[PDB]
Amino acid sequence: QAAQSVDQLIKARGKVYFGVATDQNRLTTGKNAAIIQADFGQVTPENSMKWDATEPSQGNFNFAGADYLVNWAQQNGKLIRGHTLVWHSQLPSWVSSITDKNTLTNVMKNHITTLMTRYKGKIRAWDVVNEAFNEDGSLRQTVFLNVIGEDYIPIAFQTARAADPNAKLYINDYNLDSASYPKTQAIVNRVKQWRAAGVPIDGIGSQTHLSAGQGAGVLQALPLLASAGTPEVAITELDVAGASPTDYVNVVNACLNVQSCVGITVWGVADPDSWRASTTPLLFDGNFNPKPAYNAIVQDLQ
Repeated sequence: QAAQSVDQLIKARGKVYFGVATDQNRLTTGKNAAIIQADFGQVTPENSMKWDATEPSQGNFNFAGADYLVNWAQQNGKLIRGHTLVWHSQLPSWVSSITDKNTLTNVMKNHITTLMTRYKGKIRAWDVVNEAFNEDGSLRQTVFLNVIGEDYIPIAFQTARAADPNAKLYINDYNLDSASYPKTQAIVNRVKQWRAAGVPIDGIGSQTHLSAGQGAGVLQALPLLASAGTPEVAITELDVAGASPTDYVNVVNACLNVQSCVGITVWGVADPDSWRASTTPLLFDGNFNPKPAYNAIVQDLQ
């Protein structure tokens, strides 16, 4: 652990949290738990709340891993973001085999409702729909879009709101990191239109999986995302190839500059455990020591 907590410091600047992705396998090994306890204020399950983990056969739910994380978070005073309800990846074969609209609608609704009700009142925010857009701004042709149609997004959000009205409901995506990129503009336009139609979208989550030097563009992209008029935006899965302080400080400053940006989640603790480990993109190294980018964030926030 670092002696200076980025979560305490971002709270002192008026934000809600600075958090990290984790799960039982991380919490029981190394120094991950100690670092999260000391330095972070929020956790996102890396895998334990995805559809493959939680409903591997229809109506036969498995909550062991998810329960572990929620109970640990509650004992340790950390906020939770639930991740993720509707996504085309990590999706069991029994779901993608369904071709009937009524059947898939009911399965989707039941999956949403069951997960959200189990943890009712304990989850600050849910990524309800993940990675719904193509790069050109059209909607990604997934089993949900093909079988249910465009209405799957409204249905998912309305169902989620009913299941737990305490939670903030997010749409989450990647490559929303440049203001001039078509995906960025498209999600703004579609969210504006959905909310005008009464769909309960409380937040846009921007994953922010960056390459070196891309932090600068977030300074203009995040205000653009905020212009959709959602109550919140958040940086949800931050990592940066090369972990340059310059890129990390720019992303933090982008959130500081945007009033509706509630917080930042970094996508893991230590470099070797990153889903992109070959690019050493996190804030702690393989010996669990804070990297220059961690200290630069601390200095920026103080």
